[PDB]
Amino acid sequence: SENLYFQSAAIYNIDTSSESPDHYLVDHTLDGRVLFPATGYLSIVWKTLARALGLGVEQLPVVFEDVVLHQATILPKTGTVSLEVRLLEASRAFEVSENGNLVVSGKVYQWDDPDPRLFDHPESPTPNPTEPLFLAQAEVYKELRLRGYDYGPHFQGILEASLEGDSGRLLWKDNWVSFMDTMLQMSILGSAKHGLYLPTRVTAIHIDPATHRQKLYTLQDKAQVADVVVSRWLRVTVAGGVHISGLHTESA
Amino acid sequence: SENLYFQSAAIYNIDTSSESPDHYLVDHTLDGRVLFPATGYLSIVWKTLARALGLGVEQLPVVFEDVVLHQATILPKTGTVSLEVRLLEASRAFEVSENGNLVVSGKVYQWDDPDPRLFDHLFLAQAEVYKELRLRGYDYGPHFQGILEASLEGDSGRLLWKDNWVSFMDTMLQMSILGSAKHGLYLPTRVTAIHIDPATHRQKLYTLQDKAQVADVVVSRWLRVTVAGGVHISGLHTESA
Repeated sequence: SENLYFQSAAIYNIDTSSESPDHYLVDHTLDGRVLFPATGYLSIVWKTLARALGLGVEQLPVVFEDVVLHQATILPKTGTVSLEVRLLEASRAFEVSENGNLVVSGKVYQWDDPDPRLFDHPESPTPNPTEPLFLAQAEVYKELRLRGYDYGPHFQGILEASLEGDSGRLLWKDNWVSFMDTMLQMSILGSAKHGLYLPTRVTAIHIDPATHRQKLYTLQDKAQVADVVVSRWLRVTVAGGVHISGLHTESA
Repeated sequence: SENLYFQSAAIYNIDTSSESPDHYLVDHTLDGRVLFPATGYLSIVWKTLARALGLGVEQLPVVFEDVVLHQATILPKTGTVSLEVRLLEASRAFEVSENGNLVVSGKVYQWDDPDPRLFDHLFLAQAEVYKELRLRGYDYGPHFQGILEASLEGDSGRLLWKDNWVSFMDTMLQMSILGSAKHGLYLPTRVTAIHIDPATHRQKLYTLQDKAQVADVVVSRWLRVTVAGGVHISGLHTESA
């Protein structure tokens, strides 16, 4: 036999029913299907590394590298989806599978020397050359809906965004999956491509929970928010303590 | 989400083509089908524990307890199968799955200070043994024809050792089947305990004039125990199918 060994593994049984803590996932609909979000895979891999290290995720700065999404995961209206995460033996590589089929691959590891400066927002050489006209929340999600990205309330975290989709303000509700998804939504917002494009690859993602808590601010209505910047030129989306580099999307 | 954690896992990608070291598995056919043997699950679970302990199986005396076989694994025409073993976190429990479906559960653990005393104990020739088994629906090809001789009542005999734990232990299950009063086609669904001690096994093996290595096997209905070499099987339960 060809034998493959894993230093640790975990299984996450996902239930989208009304009373489930994962009910929020029903608000992530793309081309009329409820898709488990790419950032949900990041969350369960992060939780698996945290378990292997004996840490809480909120105390675990983490790096993902060379993430590849091999297929989409449909969440049915009724039943449960079981996603398995495996950490490869003597390696930083990980796999996510469903019913044995590979869904995600990549490398994941504890970030030993978190650099708060990584989360500084990138700056152009000169200010904005055309006058920026901010779009409100409902306008943002209209535009997204028209192109096939149907986000219900739990995934509507973009409160405002620039006309070019290069800056905005994201809600924080102590949910890493939806926060990080709204960073990907911002990356999509300013794209000129037509139709539904879904993430297939991400070169690197850095998360530092301490820097995140510092970068959050509170609005007069007590909502917590973080500012987001997208540089398509630099292949970078940054918000709070999350830095996403080299997002690639493909027609779906 | 409900989260389940595992201290270790391993995936065994099995190919039964003639080029593969696992070709021998094509000789374990039941009711016309190539069935992955229950003792093959024991083998891959043992190998997974050995990996976690930094040991080879030959240095790992091992106990299985409360084994439950939830379904049979019939190999496809492709002749391939992928079996995953998970060791549960902070526990002796294990799972074997195929395509996410649970195939085997139970407990497995390193046997500290094995006690060799556990293994202390007209005929039917090999061809007659396998004629009888075939009449009941058990089709064993040459790699699984390890019963050399058996008692007329099927409660004692000699088993060949071909440096194959899977086929050796399968022939112990075969002896259990041979002497049963029920002659239908039954597959294992539960085993209360299996002890394996490679050291006692090497001591129990003996060589015949032709240089073949063998071990004596005993089946005790009173005790529901089958013992051979350094393997002790207790509480084998089989059901029809």
